[PDB]
Amino acid sequence: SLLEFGKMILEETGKLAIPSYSSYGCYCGWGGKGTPKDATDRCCFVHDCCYGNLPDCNPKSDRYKYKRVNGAIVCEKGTSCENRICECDKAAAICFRQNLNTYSKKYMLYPDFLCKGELKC
Ligand SMILES: O=C(O)Cc1c[nH]c2ccccc12
Repeated sequence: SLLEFGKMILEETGKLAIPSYSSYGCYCGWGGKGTPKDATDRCCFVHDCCYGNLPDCNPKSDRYKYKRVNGAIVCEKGTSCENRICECDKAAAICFRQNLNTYSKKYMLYPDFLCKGELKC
């Protein structure tokens, strides 16, 4: 679920999902179009594609379980949708962590009209 993803993001990065990743660039927090602005935005692009891979799942609301084995996120077994959603979220959270070094506040609340053109998953 969105709230669990948000908790995972905070755990990984020390930033609050809202507002740090809820309106960032072209793909974080609402997705759509455009060339992703930076590596963090590319995490969101891929995450959006990942959810797009699951047309008959409900990633915003369906809850999954995960644990930590040392630092590492381990998605625990639920329904197939839950497992797949968890893997999407885990990847995005890791990606955000890997790209924290280039995160830029100037991309928070990024205006939609600067995001143009379809980029295929
Ligand atoms: O529902 C959405 O697509 C947007 C959304 C609402 N609150 C959020 C918190 C963190 C990340 C995305 C969202």
